Amino acid sequence: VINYVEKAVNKLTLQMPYQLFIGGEFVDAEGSKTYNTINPTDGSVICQVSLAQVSDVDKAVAAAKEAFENGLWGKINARDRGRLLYRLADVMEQHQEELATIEALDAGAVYTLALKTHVGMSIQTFRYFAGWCDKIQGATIPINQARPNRNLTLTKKEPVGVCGIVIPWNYPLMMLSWKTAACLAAGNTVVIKPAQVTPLTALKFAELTLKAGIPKGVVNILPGSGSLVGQRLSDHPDVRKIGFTGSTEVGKHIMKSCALSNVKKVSLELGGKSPLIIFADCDLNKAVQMGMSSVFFNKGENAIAAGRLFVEESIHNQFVQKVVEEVEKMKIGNPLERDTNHGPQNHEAHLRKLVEYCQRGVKEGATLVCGGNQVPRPGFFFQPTVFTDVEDHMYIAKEESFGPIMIISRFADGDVDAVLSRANATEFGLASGVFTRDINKALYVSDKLQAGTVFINTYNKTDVAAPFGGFKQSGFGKDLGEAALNEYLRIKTVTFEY
Amino acid sequence: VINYVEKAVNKLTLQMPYQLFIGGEFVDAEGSKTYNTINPTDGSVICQVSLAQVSDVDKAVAAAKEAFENGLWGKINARDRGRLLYRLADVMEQHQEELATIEALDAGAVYTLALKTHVGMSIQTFRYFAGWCDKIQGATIPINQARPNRNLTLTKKEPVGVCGIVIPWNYPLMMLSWKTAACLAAGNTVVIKPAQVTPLTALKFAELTLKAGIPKGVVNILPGSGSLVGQRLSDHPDVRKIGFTGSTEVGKHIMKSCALSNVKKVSLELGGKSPLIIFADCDLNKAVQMGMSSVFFNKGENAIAAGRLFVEESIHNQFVQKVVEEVEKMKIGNPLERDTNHGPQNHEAHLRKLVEYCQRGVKEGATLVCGGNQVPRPGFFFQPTVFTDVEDHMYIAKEESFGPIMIISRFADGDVDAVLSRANATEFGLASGVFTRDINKALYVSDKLQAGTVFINTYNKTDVAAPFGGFKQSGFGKDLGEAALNEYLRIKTVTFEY
Amino acid sequence: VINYVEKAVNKLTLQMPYQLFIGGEFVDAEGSKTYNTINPTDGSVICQVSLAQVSDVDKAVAAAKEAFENGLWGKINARDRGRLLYRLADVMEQHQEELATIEALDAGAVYTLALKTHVGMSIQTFRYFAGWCDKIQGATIPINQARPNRNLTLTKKEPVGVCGIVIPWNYPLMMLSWKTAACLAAGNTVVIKPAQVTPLTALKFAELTLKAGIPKGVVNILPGSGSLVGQRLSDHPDVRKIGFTGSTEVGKHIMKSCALSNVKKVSLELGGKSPLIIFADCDLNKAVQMGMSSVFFNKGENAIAAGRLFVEESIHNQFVQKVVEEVEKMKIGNPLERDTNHGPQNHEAHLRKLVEYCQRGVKEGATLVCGGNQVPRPGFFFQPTVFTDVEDHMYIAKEESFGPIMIISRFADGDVDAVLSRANATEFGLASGVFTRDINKALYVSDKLQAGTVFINTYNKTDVAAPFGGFKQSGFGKDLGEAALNEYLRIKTVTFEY
Amino acid sequence: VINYVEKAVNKLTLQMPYQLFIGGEFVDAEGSKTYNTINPTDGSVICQVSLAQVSDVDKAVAAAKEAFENGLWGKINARDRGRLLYRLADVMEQHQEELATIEALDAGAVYTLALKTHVGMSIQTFRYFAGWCDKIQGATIPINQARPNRNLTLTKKEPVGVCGIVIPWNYPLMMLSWKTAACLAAGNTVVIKPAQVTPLTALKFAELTLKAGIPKGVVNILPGSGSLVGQRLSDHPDVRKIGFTGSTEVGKHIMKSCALSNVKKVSLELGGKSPLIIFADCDLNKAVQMGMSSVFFNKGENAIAAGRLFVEESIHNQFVQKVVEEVEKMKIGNPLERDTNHGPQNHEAHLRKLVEYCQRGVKEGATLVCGGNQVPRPGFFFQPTVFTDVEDHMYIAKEESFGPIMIISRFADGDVDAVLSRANATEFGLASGVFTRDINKALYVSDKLQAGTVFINTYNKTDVAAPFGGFKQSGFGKDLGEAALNEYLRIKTVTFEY
Ligand SMILES: NC(=O)c1ccc[n+]([C@@H]2O[C@H](COP(=O)([O-])OP(=O)(O)OC[C@H]3O[C@@H](n4cnc5c(N)ncnc54)[C@H](OP(=O)(O)O)[C@@H]3O)[C@@H](O)[C@H]2O)c1
Repeated sequence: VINYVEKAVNKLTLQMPYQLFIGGEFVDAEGSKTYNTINPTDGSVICQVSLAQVSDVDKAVAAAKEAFENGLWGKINARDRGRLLYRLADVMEQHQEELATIEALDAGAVYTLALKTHVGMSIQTFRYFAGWCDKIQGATIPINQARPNRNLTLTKKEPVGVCGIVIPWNYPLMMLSWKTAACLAAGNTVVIKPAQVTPLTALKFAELTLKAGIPKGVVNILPGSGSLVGQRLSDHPDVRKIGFTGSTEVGKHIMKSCALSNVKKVSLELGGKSPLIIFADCDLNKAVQMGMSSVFFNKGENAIAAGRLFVEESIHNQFVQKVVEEVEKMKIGNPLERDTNHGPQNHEAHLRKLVEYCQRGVKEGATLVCGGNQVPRPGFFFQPTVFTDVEDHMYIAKEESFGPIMIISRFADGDVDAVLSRANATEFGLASGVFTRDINKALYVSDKLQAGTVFINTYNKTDVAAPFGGFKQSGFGKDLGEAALNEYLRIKTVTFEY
Repeated sequence: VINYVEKAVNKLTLQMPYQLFIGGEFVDAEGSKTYNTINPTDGSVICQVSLAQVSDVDKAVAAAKEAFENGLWGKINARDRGRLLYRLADVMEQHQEELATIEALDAGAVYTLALKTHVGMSIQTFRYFAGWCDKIQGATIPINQARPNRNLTLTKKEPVGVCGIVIPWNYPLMMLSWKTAACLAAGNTVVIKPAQVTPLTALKFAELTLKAGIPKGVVNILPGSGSLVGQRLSDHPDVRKIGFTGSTEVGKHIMKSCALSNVKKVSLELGGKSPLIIFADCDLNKAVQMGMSSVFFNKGENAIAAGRLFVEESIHNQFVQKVVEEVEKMKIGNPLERDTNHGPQNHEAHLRKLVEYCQRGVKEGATLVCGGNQVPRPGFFFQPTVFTDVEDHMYIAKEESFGPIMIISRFADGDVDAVLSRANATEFGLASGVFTRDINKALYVSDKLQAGTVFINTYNKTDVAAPFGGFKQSGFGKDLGEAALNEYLRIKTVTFEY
Repeated sequence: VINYVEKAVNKLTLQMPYQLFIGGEFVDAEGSKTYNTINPTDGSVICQVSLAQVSDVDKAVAAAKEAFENGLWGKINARDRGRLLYRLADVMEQHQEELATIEALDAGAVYTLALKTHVGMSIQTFRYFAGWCDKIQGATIPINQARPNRNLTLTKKEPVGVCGIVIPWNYPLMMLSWKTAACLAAGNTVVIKPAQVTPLTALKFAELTLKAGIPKGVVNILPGSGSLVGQRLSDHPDVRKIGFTGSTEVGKHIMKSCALSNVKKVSLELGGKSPLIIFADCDLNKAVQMGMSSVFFNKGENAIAAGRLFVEESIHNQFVQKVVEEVEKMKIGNPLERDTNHGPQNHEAHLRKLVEYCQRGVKEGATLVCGGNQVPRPGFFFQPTVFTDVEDHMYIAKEESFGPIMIISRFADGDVDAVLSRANATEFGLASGVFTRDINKALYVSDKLQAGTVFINTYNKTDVAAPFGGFKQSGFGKDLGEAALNEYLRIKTVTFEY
Repeated sequence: VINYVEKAVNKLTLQMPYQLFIGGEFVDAEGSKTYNTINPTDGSVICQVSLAQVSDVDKAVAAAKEAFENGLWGKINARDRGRLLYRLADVMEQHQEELATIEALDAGAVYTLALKTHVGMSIQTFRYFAGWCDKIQGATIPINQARPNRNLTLTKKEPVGVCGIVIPWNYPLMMLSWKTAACLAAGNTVVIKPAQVTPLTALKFAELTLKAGIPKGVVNILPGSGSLVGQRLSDHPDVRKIGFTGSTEVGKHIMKSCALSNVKKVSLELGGKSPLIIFADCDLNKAVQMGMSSVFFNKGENAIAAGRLFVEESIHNQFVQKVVEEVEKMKIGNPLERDTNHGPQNHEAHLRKLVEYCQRGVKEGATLVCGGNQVPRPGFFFQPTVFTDVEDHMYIAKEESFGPIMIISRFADGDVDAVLSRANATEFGLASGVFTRDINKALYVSDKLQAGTVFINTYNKTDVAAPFGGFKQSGFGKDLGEAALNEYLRIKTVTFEY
């Protein structure tokens, strides 16, 4: 029997585990230490959650090690590993409303969006990678023959072993799911560190692995701090790969920590300052809808959010007027209410950061067209914000806000290479977008953009089959698609002479 | 007009460039600094070689950056890039006797072996990767459709950009070629740091890039120290990928440096303590021939060399007797002499390490059956060495010798899992081998060995098409094969709505 | 409501549709023509089944064409097509005992075997191919650029369209499932002709597609004759691909019919005379167990059954002794008796062929060691049979029996190429096998065997992920594995200039 | 020494073999039978060429069989096979002017075009496929494990063996090269039947295989008739695959013949009636140039030639005007004259068909704007032709001309699905094209077009890396690209238990 925090909300009863998940059981942290998780809608404490200590990390890694080396997970057919992950996705679907509601409470996710994206895409992710298990294939290779003898050379794709996954707070279940589904499908075992501020869906997911019959120790979850828990995962001699999503500065530190311990493999999904280039020959009303979406989706807490919009001179003013018209129609409120389409920011410190970010924008000479402030109501709501007259040297032209802040610059009519240059003048390179009806411009622009994803006449169109990853200081390695598996597999070459 | 060090040897007139190669020209280092490269056959100075400074690294990177962004290399068809690399291989083949002679002088590589392997495989490498250029392909992906609209998702494989390659001294031209061929085939430009002690074939290769018509700046080569030149490559803000082959300790430092600068991509080919398991049911005389080769090939200066031989109890004594018989037949001598089987070690400091290594093996109680000493003659020759009665706790059971030292332990008749455990009890995992006529043993052992390559009834059978790389602290990423290309490519996802 | 033949049997009340399945409806054939399906355990009529006429084929093709061109199946996401095929597999699993009982009744499949193989593998097949739907990918190709312009070349994998599937009677549901799963996973629609003698699991399967929510017209099933129904499918101007499994002679006719109509695509899975080579260095008792299985599995009604065993001279006589001992232990009987090892042959005409086949083997000089005749009892049971002293020129050395008839020839101790020659001297090429503990023999023999599958130290080890298909007159194209999809997809090259 | 027909022409001395090429030597046919090859520029006899008989086919097939089974080609490394094919391409390049001149004489190919395309692309083809030799790889597959035991499943890609290649006369050397390069790269040997009317570049190519060191019997070439030589190839019991390019009706007969003999594999590249849809929003002047090329390239003797142009109402008249202006500037003349851009048709019988085709076009009511007639001069020249007012029911809207006849229909402004229906209302499906600046329209049209290739804002843009093949009655299988290899390879599955 598991201890839950119980809550009647959104026409259901939430049953939320709040403890560490180690070796298939929910347990207190060392010293029974706890911390509070905070509801961003009203600022209240949802509940106390166990605070993992170093010895808890070591227990989790040891359970993952044992599950990998001696447990059933390392012994079953790849097909049967697939079946378990497809069952896990089924169980998640059976609990979809509950997961989405927990995500609304914990992260401020608008419930209707959480159901479709945070949760819906997580379910798709497990089903997708479950199908990869018995389709992961090595090669046979026509090497030169040591005559008069013969040679056969094959490769075997094997699991990397014990993995550590460290994730951010913006889509807690979804980021967990993207990386965990690939990690498990490849036959690995894992210790997961959710962001300290958003532990709840991770711990509920942990319970769901029990319902799905995932063997004990295959999945371990440690709410706790990056500087303590995340650090120990990166340092651990028995961890063989870290999958990381978060800030560029933390990613640098993780990669360093991987190097200094045992050269564990690492993948990094880092920040973004993604440019969206909107040409005069686009469909304007549709550009407004998708442009707003590119920024405001999930209250801007989205690594691929367009952090910079370049709008062609002749449509700029009309674009801005229409955006302001639409912004005014947005319903800001409780993420659980059906009319809400803009929820609170994830946590208080992040709201403060956004208020300061916009002050700096104003101070440096950008035009604040609307928003810029906290919404005067309980919780941590921030106004959808539009800046114009943004110049390339400005702080807000360079820094990732990670909030609902549209940052608009003009470019001259007929210019193409000039705007590309400005769009590429960043050490980030996660995503980018272009709106145009012109086939030649679209294809040329997608070639020239220095970003791991280019959207054409859409934005935020991620898919579980489409690889997602950055260039330059946005990191390396892919989440999603077949390519994600390569971060969680090793290749063994076997060469016979006969 | 290029300055050469001319030398009449091996019935040839060598013409050896000795300067830095930057932007298609041979130039002195800053302040005309130089150092001596030493011939290991007699300890003499071959010539002075330019000693690259930080400002020279910056010039080479600048030249690589310009060549990639604006030069011809970034504009030609993939097919035509391939043509140029196939031409480069042809030029290398036209110069193969000269290259192999230079390698004999610089590295002590036995000339007949240098023709076939050091140079022969280098030529194969460029030809192989030249064939990949117009066969590197992305994907089109059946993503969910944003109804009532449609979506197309494709990926493009793009070059990573400016790369740094840092290599060791054991097969100077060949290690350069493995990495450089894959790097260029993927459309990158490069700055190469050969091992300071072995710059000569790299500088002659540089001249061959001119003869093949490789555009200026595509290939830059900087003889010099890792702590200065290599370090600056790892730190440089314009370098986007480092490809590294060398020790585990330098590998850690390189990876950390990649992290702290701009999270440039890194791949690591590190040390090895590769086990070879020889069962009583093997072909014994064959096991002797290949067992000796597994250790003594290229005077043991071979990252995948078997660093432990485990020999089944019932054949152990006969195996050792037969090895000693064959060892006595090996002809030690000048690498340029046709009857030479065993050349000198690469440089003096390494010879010193090997002497100390074997002193320690004797101190700790292993049976020295033969060799262990510097051969009494000029240069840095080391006697082929056999140790028996090696126990798992011993230093020589754990430490990589990187020399011609066969390190033998017994295992009990029938003890498969037990010998496997001992073979895997290392933080290395580069290679491994098994000799047995029994199909079931061979397949089971190859599954269980924790190494990037498993040889079965053979050893040292590498091939330009078969990926080569380690697990655990032997690093990550592959050289050779299609898999090598993945280190030198990035994936851009392009998603349309229409 | 659907009309059923109801039968209380095996603790179940079977509900068996008996009509044609066209456009989601069970309907009588033209003129309400019917035929009898016969129970092989007692020779009784199970029920009457609709007998499809030409106009019925045309209706089925029209329904498939409409389903493909305008129906939901052609509009849903690949992922959602995947979900439907998974759900179909789930429905089949929910009905597995019923399906296995129907197969026991209709084909004489031993119930315990039918559960695990006939039905169990069918379920695995749909689950496997369901996972491929959203992982079918095209390419982006680095073509030469039409300078000063640019080119993008991609491929799209598309369905072929309306398919016809014609299958035999040996594993009715399983052969249906192999082909249909790959067909549907690739996005096609289909008309299936089950063998006339075995229509019942196909018709129950049809009903399961309704329960699973497969759109109307996606699957159509027409019990009836090859010469009428199968012929019209091969001739039809709107059918674009035929997938065929059956005899070599009908395969020739089918391929010819494809040519003469509209050059529709064709894949052919035809006869076998598969050689099993058993060396003296094998595990003998295991060779007896697997050698028996290689012949007797599914009462020999198995296209890959070993049609000749070559047994090395020195073990031949002991091998035969052990086989005879084991053959005597086989329990022949009603497929529903849980201890039955050997069920009846599929239908009466096949039993008669087997009696004649054995009369001919004795006539031409082979030694009948055991079996060779009908078992005296109701139904169509044939004795597990062993022939020795079989020589290469003999009819039974050349002709496929498709029955439980072990056909043994000696080969000389220590010859390998000579036995390989004899094993390869056939125009069939579907499967083959080798038993040996010697790795060198096993690898060499597997290279040299001219057959689409080579088993090593096993037999009949098919897998839904492992491609299955013949060489020479055993046909071409694969069922199962990723390779199977290629028969059901077309490649569209799309080339832009911009 | 080889007998040549010598000819001084185009500032060269041509040396043309004229005999059968069998087992590495030029030999007379049975009975020394010969026939004349005709120069289409003036109708004169170029020379006499050996006329292969049935016994000659049997000799060629026996030579191919021996070369495959026992010769060097079956033994060498895939890498060394690649080297020979690369060397073959170099020899072709060394002879490119001579080959282009021979093709000018034999096929009427304009010399400048012959050099760039007929010959230039043939060289690219051999170099491209040479690169595939050591990159053709099978798989290792994670099948279910027969516990308590283990399984390993791998695939081996093997050659199909002896192949027959039968080709048309439109690009004699190029069609030879497309198929032969893929065939040889996959390790097969071959018997080639050039079109009887165009044997000369094939025979010269045969000589070049000798210069390149291709082992005897690997390439065999038999000038002769399809009804005799081609038929025997399709019938032969030792031929295992036919690669065919030609008419749909001969394709059907070839496939039938493959079926009736030994179910040899077959690929078919058949006719085309390829639609080109030109929207009003395209670049009109570029549409005229590329529209011109789509029809008139290689005097229309081009399987993928646009056989219908659909031009949007509002630009139709202006398009026709501009086309007529450009047609008038075409210089008709001797293919060896540098100012010629429209050469003669390939042979007299084809000229006759083109005359009859346009007579019928006029009879049935289409508007003949220009041409339609044999040019008054010696040889077989045909006036570039433009028809307008072409209606869907008309013979010339349905039947492939394979000549320089532009066939134009209107479609209403803003119609998309309507013109697609009309473009798709054909049993052909080889190529197609769309000109538009609208990205949404271009992508939608490319989805909907029922053809193996879709060109967007270009035409005739083939590439050796881009697969080329038809749908429906245009055949199946690809030439060019990775995909082409699959027609010349078989997959062997090898499954171990251990
Ligand atoms: N590229 C993508 O796929 C993607 C997706 C989502 C977010 N992001 C990026 O993430 C950033 C926003 O999240 P954030 O600012 O909260 O990121 P962050 O500070 O880098 O935190 C990410 C995770 O790393 C942990 N961490 C901190 N120090 C660590 C250490 N020394 N060792 C191991 N782990 C450590 C954090 O723990 P704590 O809980 O203690 O903070 C957290 O769980 C943005 O820049 C955004 O673009 C990127």
